[PDB]
Amino acid sequence: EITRPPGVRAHVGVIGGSGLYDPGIVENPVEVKVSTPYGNPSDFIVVGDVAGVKVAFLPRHGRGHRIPPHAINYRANIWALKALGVKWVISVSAVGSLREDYRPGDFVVPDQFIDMTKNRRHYTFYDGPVTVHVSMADPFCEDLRQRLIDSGRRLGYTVHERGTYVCIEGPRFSTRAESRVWKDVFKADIIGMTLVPEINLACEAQLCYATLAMVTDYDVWADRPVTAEEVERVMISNVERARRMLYDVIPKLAGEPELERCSCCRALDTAAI
Amino acid sequence: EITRPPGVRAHVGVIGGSGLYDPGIVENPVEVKVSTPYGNPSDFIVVGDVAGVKVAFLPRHGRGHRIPPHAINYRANIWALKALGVKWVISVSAVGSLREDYRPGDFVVPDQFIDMTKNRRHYTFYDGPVTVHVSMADPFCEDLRQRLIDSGRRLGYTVHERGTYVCIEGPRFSTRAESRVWKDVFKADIIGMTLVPEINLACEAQLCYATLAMVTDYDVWADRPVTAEEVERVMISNVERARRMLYDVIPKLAGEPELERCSCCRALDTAAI
Amino acid sequence: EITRPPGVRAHVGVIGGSGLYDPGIVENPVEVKVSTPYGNPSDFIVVGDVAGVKVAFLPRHGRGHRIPPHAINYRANIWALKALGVKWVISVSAVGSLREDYRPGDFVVPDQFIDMTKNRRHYTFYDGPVTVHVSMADPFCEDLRQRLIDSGRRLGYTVHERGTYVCIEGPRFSTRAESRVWKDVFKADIIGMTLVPEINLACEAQLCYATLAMVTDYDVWADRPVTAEEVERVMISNVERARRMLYDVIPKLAGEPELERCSCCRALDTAAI
Ligand SMILES: Nc1ncnc2[nH]cnc12
Ligand SMILES: Nc1ncnc2[nH]cnc12
Ligand SMILES: Nc1ncnc2[nH]cnc12
Repeated sequence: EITRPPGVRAHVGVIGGSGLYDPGIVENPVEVKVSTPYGNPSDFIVVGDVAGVKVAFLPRHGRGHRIPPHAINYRANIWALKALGVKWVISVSAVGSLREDYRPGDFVVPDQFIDMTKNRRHYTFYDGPVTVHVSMADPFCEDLRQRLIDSGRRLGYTVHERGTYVCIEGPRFSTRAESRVWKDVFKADIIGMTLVPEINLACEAQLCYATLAMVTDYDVWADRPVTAEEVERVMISNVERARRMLYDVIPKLAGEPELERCSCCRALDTAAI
Repeated sequence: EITRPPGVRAHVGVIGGSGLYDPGIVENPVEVKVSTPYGNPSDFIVVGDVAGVKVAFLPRHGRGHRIPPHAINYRANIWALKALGVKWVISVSAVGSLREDYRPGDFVVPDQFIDMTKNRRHYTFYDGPVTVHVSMADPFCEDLRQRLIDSGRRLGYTVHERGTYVCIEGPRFSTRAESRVWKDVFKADIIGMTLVPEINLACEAQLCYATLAMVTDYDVWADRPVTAEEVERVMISNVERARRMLYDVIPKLAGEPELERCSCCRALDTAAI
Repeated sequence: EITRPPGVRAHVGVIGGSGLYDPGIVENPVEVKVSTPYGNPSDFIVVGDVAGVKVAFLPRHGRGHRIPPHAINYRANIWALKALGVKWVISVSAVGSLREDYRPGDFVVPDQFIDMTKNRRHYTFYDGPVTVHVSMADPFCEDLRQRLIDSGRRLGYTVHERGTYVCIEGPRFSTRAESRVWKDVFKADIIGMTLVPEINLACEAQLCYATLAMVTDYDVWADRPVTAEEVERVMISNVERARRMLYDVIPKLAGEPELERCSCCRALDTAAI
């Protein structure tokens, strides 16, 4: 509603690490405060120009990785992006792999998820009196998934074109017994902590949201189990490739998502009672 | 404790949609406010006579479907019914089907459930200093299940006599990956959002509770995934059949549940420490 | 930080029932209040000497079993033990069995767990600005597990040397449909309510924690389902054997845990961002 500075708008939102913003590319960056009914987003939003497209960058963990997955104000974050006018949301996330062929350093563009979170407090924007039940059979925006996959291929990177993400509560990593359940029983492909309720909220806000996941580790299945320092190290080693993909895709998002390939773009038409 | 008007009592409680109350049948309806230690129930309770049996009707979502499943004051709702003296609780619920033979428009009287909720805040009435752990191996009241099945058969409706209900958090519907887990891995039959913690609380209150579920949709498994508007439409089309069953069963509930076919009727004898 | 009386320290913590403290063994017991940033622990901590080793005893449910599993202040409890200087934590817990060969009266020293809790509110000590993700692939302290198994064998008791614990929310016990999932789908061995988030927090605090579980019942799988009164009765019948094991093991804990057999002893080195 109120922004400071006033009158700022953007077309594409990027949620992820602070390292994705590059001041050498983004023209006329401005730090923006956006009012939300839920209080503070994770940090200031940075708005600037990439090849003529206005982009809003939000670090989900805050600058300096100050906010763990369970403590993020997911409602404020998605509200703020929607208030700025964005239509496309690219989420960039680190994930663990549950399969030998999805290797550290590969990208995955997932198509499904399983929510095993417990403690996120709000899974919706709609607490009444209008009851809203969005259909999430196909929860990601296909228009954007396909654009991410094409970019990655054109740049020569490995991009797995499907994947089921199991979202766990954390902040601790899985036990071996849990990981066996995710991999052998649920048949999930990748594991992370931040997708839910971010994706739920993006869908309710009628955004075209997709995830670009970067595999950082093999969970408990290698010689050494995952540690936080390994995730950060691998991520920082490869953020350059994620940046190159982002600066390739964003100019192609000057237009609107195609309704027939955006499951959430008109979610509220059929969802509200 | 305090009611307004004072001195109101009832024998049978019905929890479900507002459309189930029929002013053409119910004699001498009175809207009742019932004090609870947990604040407001979903709405006023309507108490009236059906063929000489006193019935209390509570719309779980409130009149006008104002309260989504995660925001319902389950403790207040079950406390209020217990305070009015009810022994039998018929819950009427819309569910999705995970099996081709449980079709839209069929009734199901489930016998088991799996709780996959996350965000309901209170799963019990007993937070100490008396610790209570009720046994819920057979969580529904068999005496009432059998009466519902008999009514449905006598009226010529399809009533499936068993079923495992998976209760999910919502308000969003399942992904395809989640639905595959419910159906293929957990082997659940029907899916809904409101059973838990309603059933837990009913058991702790020593009520004979059973669910009459109406199948409204096939979840993600048809040509088109479930939407909220489809659920409401199918429900409203068939509420007439649910009403006919209710007005058939209620006169037969003039007596008491049989202890040997009411697993929760003496739950607290063995549950309290 | 502040203790009353001041200057109290201990080396070994025991978490479990009040019946484990034996005033005939423990020399110079003192009831201690320990300040925590999270408010009150379950009860006073009792500190005393067992064969020259200083031991702190905390009843997790409080004296008189006043606090059910979902209402325990897990953060306060583990903070208080850490503030007293303890290095070893022996948790004693009642569990249900999901397998015929783990019989009522047997001990189990589990090696894995699966968290199916929902409502414990805090799963970590670290809410930012330092984000901490501890690795819990092998979540129990092996040094202590092996010492418990050896004690039990030397005293002639049955001690199962492995086991996956599924931790459920409660306070109600499982349905038959849920229990089938735990046993047949997840392949868990034992079931209980109190392990999580106690173990998470112990790991973050760099404690060597292990569970000595006592099987009290077969969940829903016997002729009669588990009840609370059966759990208490079986527990109290066998607490004498648990006491004998504790007074055998504690003198052997005069030293420090071996780092190579203590997965959490240096958890924070690699976990903090
Ligand atoms: N193995 C893993 N589990 C959960 N979240 C992760 N993020 C990165 N790697 C992960
Ligand atoms: N498919 C479905 N999933 C969950 N709750 C429902 N209620 C009605 N249909 C449902
Ligand atoms: N069957 C059971 N389920 C859960 N917690 C328990 N504690 C003891 N027996 C149990």
